[PDB]
Amino acid sequence: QNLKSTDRAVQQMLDKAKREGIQTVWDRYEAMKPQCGFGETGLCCRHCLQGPCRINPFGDEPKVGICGATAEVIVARGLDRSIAAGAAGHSGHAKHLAHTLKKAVQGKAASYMIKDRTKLHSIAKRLGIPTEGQKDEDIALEVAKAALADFHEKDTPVLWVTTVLPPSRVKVLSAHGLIPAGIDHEIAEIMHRTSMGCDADAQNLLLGGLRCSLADLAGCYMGTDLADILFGTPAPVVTESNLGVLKADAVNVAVHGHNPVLSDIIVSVSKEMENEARAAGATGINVVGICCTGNEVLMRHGIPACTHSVSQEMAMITGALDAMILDYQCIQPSVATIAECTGTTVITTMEMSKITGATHVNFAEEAAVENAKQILRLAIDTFKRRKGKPVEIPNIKTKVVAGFSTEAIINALSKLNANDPLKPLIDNVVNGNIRGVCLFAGCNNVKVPQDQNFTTIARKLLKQNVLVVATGCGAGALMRHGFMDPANVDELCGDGLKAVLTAIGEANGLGGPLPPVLHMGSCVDNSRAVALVAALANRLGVDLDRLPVVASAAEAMHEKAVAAGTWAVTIGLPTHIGVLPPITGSLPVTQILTSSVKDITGGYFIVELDPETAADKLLAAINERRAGLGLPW
Amino acid sequence: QNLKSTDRAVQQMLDKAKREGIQTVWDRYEAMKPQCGFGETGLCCRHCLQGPCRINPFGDEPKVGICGATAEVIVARGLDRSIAAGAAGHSGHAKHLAHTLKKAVQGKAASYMIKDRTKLHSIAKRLGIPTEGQKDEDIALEVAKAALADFHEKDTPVLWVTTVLPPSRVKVLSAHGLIPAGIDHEIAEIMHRTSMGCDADAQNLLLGGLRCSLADLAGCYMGTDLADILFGTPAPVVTESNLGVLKADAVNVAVHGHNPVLSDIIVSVSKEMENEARAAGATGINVVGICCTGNEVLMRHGIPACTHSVSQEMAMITGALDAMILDYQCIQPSVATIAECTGTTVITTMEMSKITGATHVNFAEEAAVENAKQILRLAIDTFKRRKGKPVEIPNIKTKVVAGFSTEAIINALSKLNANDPLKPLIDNVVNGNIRGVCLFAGCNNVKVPQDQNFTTIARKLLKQNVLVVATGCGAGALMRHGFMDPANVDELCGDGLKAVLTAIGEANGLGGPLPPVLHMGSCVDNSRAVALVAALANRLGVDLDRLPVVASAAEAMHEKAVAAGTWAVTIGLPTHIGVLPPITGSLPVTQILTSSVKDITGGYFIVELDPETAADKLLAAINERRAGLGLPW
Ligand code: SF4
Ligand code: SF4
Ligand code: FES
Ligand code: FES
Ligand SMILES: [Fe+2]
Ligand SMILES: [Fe+2]
Repeated sequence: QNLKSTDRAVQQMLDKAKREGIQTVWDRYEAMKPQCGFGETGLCCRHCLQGPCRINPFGDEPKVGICGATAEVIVARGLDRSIAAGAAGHSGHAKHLAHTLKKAVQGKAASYMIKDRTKLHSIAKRLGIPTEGQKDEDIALEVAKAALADFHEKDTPVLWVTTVLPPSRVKVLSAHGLIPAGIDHEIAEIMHRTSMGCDADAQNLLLGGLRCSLADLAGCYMGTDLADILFGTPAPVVTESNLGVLKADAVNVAVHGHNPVLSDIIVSVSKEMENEARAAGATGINVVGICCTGNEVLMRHGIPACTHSVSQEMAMITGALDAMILDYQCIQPSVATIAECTGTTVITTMEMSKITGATHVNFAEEAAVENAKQILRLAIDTFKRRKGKPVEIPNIKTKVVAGFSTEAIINALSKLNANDPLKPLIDNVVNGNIRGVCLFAGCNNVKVPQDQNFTTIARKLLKQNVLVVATGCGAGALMRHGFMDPANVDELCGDGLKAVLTAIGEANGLGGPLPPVLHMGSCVDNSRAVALVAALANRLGVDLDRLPVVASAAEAMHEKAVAAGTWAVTIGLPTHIGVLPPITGSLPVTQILTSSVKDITGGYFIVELDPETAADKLLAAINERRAGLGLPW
Repeated sequence: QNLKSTDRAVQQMLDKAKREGIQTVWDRYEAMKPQCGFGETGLCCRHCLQGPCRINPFGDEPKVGICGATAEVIVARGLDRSIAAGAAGHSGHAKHLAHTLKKAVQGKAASYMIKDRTKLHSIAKRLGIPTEGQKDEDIALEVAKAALADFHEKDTPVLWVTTVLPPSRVKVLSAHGLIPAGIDHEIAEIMHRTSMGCDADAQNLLLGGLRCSLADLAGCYMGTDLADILFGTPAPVVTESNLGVLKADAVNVAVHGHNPVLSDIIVSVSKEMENEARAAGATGINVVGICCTGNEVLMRHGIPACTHSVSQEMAMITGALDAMILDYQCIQPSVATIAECTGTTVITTMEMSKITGATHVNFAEEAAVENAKQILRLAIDTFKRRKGKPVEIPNIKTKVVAGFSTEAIINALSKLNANDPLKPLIDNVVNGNIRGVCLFAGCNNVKVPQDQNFTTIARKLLKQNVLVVATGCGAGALMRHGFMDPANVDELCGDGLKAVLTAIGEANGLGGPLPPVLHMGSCVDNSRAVALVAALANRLGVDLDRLPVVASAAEAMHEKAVAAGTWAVTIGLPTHIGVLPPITGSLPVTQILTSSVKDITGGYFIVELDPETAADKLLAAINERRAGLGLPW
């Protein structure tokens, strides 16, 4: 089972699933092999009913699509559509939150409110919305209206791009025509230009993709901003992760999907319903997290993380998961059929994301508490049905310190330099105690033994004194292997990095260091890493493409991960991807994405499936940035 | 060559292309056979980097996608993305026109103006924009602002849906949640819900597709509305079609693509540059049309149509095409490589639609005349280079009467009943002189011998007294085979239909009948057919799903054609498609689209590749509607 997942709790459940004849994502992968090479390489097009068209990577015909579309056009159009789909997932997420904030301050959704006034006012100031002499509710209405306005064309560009990057970076992007005009505007323009008989020049197509990736960045940053207003900016928390956070004697409820509008209410209502659960014979309601909505409630409330991404079905295989409460994105639809065998009640809540065979409970912001109680009562009913049944919860968990929003990191650093909090970090970059910064982001992928690339690469970078931050299921991978437990600093970290983590931790009243990896939150919270790096750039007076900062989507899967990798390149970062995107069928497209884009944005993709090699390439990229700043390395 | 195209001019150029070793779309199709059956059936998914996933239509594994996505989910998600892509092509087209009208009335683009005041005021009234006491420029600014506002969420739904269909139809659609909230909003929501781990219920997915198809309808109707304001509502015109409209001694300039913002200016400037062309040794500039932008200038100015859709490369093979002026959509990118062999200058004009190897001339509305002159001078240069070269223009053309906007049809009918113009048409439906109405729409497709389905089906329907209207390349197919020449009424039409066409034609001062088929314009002008049918519904006090009206996308190709077929079903029409869409790998999806959707919208798809059978099925659908109105048939 170690060839499927490096997580020992997942291995234990894979053995149980095999014993019980329950098909898993890994079994479905094996049944798909060998996968289509035209699709793997990007050399397939279905954009009109004359298709499907394919192109042989090498040899004889077919060499070109029926309409004359070349390999480079086909590959670029496919990639662009993936970027647009990822941007669309962040459009829905951020829009959901914008509408919730508007309803909250218009008196239409009393379960929601402004929890972080300071964040509200700082966002308003960043957008140019006046705050002096204004009620918070009116400031928030203006912020919500601004968020919604960034979805369409108007007299300004997308402000959740132009107000969040350094002016020098905005100027570079504007000179190449890459600033988005509107989030949904760019998504639609991609779908248009990639349709049959439209854009058919690889460079032109890929420039469009870069622009649409910035629409994805805007949606991410908007999502984080609005969630912090509504639910609070994260500060340091301690919790646990992995399947052992489930409790045989509790009603175990997983929140799974993405948006805190749902999960945050589940958390608060679950606390109100403790006695109702105890009347059913449980100890209480044990809310646990899967995927990004799990990360959201982990960061804000210390809700323990059950599992992530590719291994999500394993939480059900324990037999102890009473409900899985879903909103949208990254939910394997297999969960609805596995529920029949495992006893779990799978509940969908959003009109645009239903799964055949699941129970649907509409969740309206206006009736959030009422709807949450309905959902949780189904969970209590399900717990009652498993009275007396044996369960198999692996006794496996790790300690997780998290909650490192950018505000939290700045505050922690401020204990070393109150009026110039970024300077202690920069001081240690300059003196070599911190070699550089690496963001781990994105998914697991069934093609890669689960977590193997994240942990192999992180280990090498930490030994070389790289400050490692993580989001999404990259944070999930690292937390489940102990990388968020400060007890592992001595084993994992180079001496310079250990000295920095220790100095910061002791100045914040811990008697111990910060953890080896800083968890910066969910996938939308990749925007927090952008905020940190942009702040560093501004303090140094340079653009992001001069900073010793890199990113790694080491086990990427979702279209959202493709979009995020692309905006990482667009804002100026060397960006590793550890699975093959469908570009290898075009050398010209591959050369643009891995090389000549450096001349446009200063960033570039590093496609490398071997994680030891990827770590070396990421270190080389960091050290080249160090050299360009005249620093030793 | 008759197995490739039924057009004899195309056959002649296919022989020339073969002689000269020039590869065509048909050669590229042959080189693609056998095409992938997973793609043909819809049983392929590339929506994440764990793919590609496929499902065997029958037999053993694979049976399910890696994430658990079933065949019905995979098929529905693919179809939804196609609908969204078609909607996006109409979003770009309509948006282009909205921005042009706004610039025109803000004094920023003096080459554009309000040409149709009556249309402007009627649209304003339909939208609820006040006109009394307002300057035309302010009314137009309001209309342009309303058009742009329908792209995003606001306090009203998409008004280019809700104000153009009968209230009873709006009520049916609203009850099922199918009214779009915003054009680009729906496109993005499709891309979100179809991304990995989101919507995974076939009915839910397909309802989303129906809603997005209405966003496409809105874009079409907006495009027609705005183009009529700016360039004039069509009235009856006479011209010619097919390759013989090219002239060896003229500078032959094809306008190709979609938007009249470009082609309409080409037409007017070309007239201004006659002497400059005569100084180059030509007789003048001969502007000819390809595809929809050709239809636009045919309908408004009688510009002759050269060719359409699948046969577009053949215009170049004559050797006499000096320039091909492109904007976007349905342009085979092969044209840029064929240009090298044929001498043609291929010119792109839009930033989002470039073709490697073509010359790009930006075309800004603000500098339209200047840019048109630059483009046309390249065409004159190219004509000079072919002095003395032999050309082979097939001496083949047809006569085409066209320009039947809905306003033109109503005006023509008004000569028989001034205050109740639709009544003479309804009278003849009731008495059986007109059996029903069929709209032919959409593309040619290399899989179908060019025009064979359109002409075979049209012949059978006309003999059975069906009033036939046509748009796009369906109009192109019918015009190139004589169906728009009133001289063919006696041969083609049943006695009842002939009597009606004759009565209307003679009352409009022609001494002869209307043509056998009424050309209602470009693909966006499918919206004109909607306007006519909605007006008939309103005059009869019934919904469109009770009218004896059907549609046929007999040789469909583009994602736009899939979107149009879907909104035809959604508004209540039996809708034939003559090529296989990628749905046959899911029986549940096929059953929804061809049967159970009848219970939601009253429309349904008729998938039928044999055109004689398709004609019988369309007649059965018409006659069933007749029976439901208590009429003989
Ligand atoms: S767009 Fe071109 S390449 Fe793609 S399916 Fe259609 S004919 Fe083939
Ligand atoms: S979304 Fe599901 S079915 Fe599609 S490629 Fe990814 S794993 Fe396969
Ligand atoms: S041929 Fe396999 S992905 Fe299309
Ligand atoms: S397997 Fe051929 S279209 Fe994907
Ligand atoms: Fe996520
Ligand atoms: Fe068209």
